[PDB]
Amino acid sequence: TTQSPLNSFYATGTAQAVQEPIDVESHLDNTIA
Amino acid sequence: TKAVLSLKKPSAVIILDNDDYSSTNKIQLKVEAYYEAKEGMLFDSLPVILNFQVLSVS
Amino acid sequence: PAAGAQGYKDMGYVKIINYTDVNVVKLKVTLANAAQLRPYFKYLQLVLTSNASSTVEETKAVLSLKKPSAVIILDNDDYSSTNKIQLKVEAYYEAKEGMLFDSLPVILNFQVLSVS
Amino acid sequence: TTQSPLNSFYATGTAQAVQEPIDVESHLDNTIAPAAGAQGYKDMGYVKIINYTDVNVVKLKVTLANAAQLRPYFKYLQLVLTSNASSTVEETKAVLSLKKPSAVIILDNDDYSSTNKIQLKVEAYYEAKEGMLFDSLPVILNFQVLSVS
Ligand SMILES: *[C@@H]1O[C@H](CO)[C@@H](O)[C@H](O)[C@H]1NC(C)=O
Ligand SMILES: *[C@@H]1O[C@H](CO)[C@@H](O)[C@H](O)[C@H]1NC(C)=O
Ligand SMILES: [Ca+2]
Ligand SMILES: [Ca+2]
Ligand SMILES: [Ca+2]
Ligand SMILES: [Ca+2]
Ligand SMILES: [Ca+2]
Ligand SMILES: [Ca+2]
Repeated sequence: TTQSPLNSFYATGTAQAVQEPIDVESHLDNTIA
Repeated sequence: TKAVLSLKKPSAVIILDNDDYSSTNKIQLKVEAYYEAKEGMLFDSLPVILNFQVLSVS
Repeated sequence: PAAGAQGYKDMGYVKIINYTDVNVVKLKVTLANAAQLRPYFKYLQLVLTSNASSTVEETKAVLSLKKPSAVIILDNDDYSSTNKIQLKVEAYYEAKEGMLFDSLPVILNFQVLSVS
Repeated sequence: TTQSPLNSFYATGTAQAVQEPIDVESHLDNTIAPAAGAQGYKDMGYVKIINYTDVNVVKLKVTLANAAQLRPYFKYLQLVLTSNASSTVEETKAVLSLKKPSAVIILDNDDYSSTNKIQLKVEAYYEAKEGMLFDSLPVILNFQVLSVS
């Protein structure tokens, strides 16, 4: 004679974010002379 | 489509009937997600958990 | 993990043995030393899944430092090989910033509420 | 006739953390050696950063420790730091000076090439004081970790 609560069910996922939106690189190779 | 869950209204109630029980023994439900991430927040290994509870069976 | 890192780890499994004229067991699982572990962690979550039946894998409870106790049900489907339950533990954690330590135990307790 | 409480069951695990998130090694082996009062252009070297278990993103603060000592010897002095460890992504992260000695930089998944180290060279621009002669003067940089994940 056991009474159960009937709520022992689960499901699991994951998420992440490990980088910045943009990357910037420079090529200014001229001199104001 | 049976229910839509969100961070403001996390709970919903659905009904499964004779039409859903194909192969007479199982239900298949996929999950669809829409999201927008916070600005400038970096993280990893964060779990998302869903719970099920039976209210009535017949 | 390293100090202040966010991680993902598994621990092991626990065996349960059931005896004569027993069919259904109701159990309560809690974290015995949650108070001691508070200064060392921002958060720590444990996931318990029943696997002993190769056809039915089920997660039964999730434990945390804020809600350390849970109640689970084991029934005819779980008792594969008719004599034992296998439950592995899944851990998610984030360590405190700049805290160093070693040889710290984690303790779990079991109590029977009803058997039939 | 014995009554049992039915709670004599236990299971035990362990945990530990015995190292700091990062390790830093220096290879600054060049000398700023101009004439007195000259305006110049020089490079210095590079610095290595090592990242350890379960570390993905590091937030750092870099400052000039002995800026006050260097003031009487220079009219201005600027340091340029660039991340290069990824052969595809070269990025300048911060510029340090005697008036604004501190800066905050971010290192992410793209920077961690070879999965284990960061390479940062130092670029210097300077103008020496007029008629000042000296030798054996050190330049010191300091690192502090603000957050790791
Ligand atoms: C343990 O429970 C199972 C499943 O209900 C049952 O078949 C088995 O007989 C029980 N074991 C013993 C030793 O009675
Ligand atoms: C260092 O960080 C990189 C990039 O996020 C990661 O791939 C690597 O596993 C980390 N190193 C260690 C030893 O955990
Ligand atoms: Ca942290
Ligand atoms: Ca991590
Ligand atoms: Ca070290
Ligand atoms: Ca001059
Ligand atoms: Ca010149
Ligand atoms: Ca980047």
